[PDB]
Amino acid sequence: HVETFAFQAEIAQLMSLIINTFYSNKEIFLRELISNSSDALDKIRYESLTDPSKLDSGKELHINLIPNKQDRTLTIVDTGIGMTKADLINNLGTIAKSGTKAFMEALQAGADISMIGQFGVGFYSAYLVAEKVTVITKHNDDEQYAWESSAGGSFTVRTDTGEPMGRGTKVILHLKEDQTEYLEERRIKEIVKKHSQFIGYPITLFVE
Ligand SMILES: COC(=O)c1c(C)n[nH]c1-c1ccno1
Ligand SMILES: CSc1nc(C)nc(N)n1
Ligand SMILES: [Mg+2]
Repeated sequence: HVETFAFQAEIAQLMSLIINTFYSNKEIFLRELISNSSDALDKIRYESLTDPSKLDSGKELHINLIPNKQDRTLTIVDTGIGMTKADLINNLGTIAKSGTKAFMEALQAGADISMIGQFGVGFYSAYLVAEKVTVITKHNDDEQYAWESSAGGSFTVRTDTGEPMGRGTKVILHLKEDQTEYLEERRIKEIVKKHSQFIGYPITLFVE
């Protein structure tokens, strides 16, 4: 039972700017996602200080980077707070709608694309490198869901029949054919050390 939702107008505009603009410096996509996982780990750590039962779905707080040349994907996996179904459909768009307008208004005035994080929309930097993004995510309060979009103004949501994951977010990045460099162990190490040396959680880079 796959449901299809149109992106709010503003967001669909952002996602295009990212997909079509000439920007050579695409590696920022990673520290954004990694940063995003970190914020998500942060939220659960804190919540669990008052509710130790919130960690009954996973005590380990970590980020994994999992490259896959075969199915041409880079995945960032976190055991963060994860996203309820309302997050995916309603909430995160409402935050991101203001987030975008600010980001966009700052783009003439001469800020660049790498400052996307300060505007609350780093997630979308994933489109600098991916042709389609899939998001597996599990919140304590809701069931497990698959979100997915290849942009073009729309995105789907479905309850997921995959491996259960206790709690977290997987972000599967289905890379564009000219972006397979973000699949290489040495290349990933370089961006992690360069942009994310001071993340507060173990980032394991998997090898093949
Ligand atoms: C996991 O991907 C996301 O976080 C997401 C979705 C599914 N919609 N909007 C957003 C978002 C994140 C940050 N700003 O927006
Ligand atoms: C609320 S959970 C979340 N959110 C984001 C933007 N990212 C991640 N990894 N998790
Ligand atoms: Mg591990």
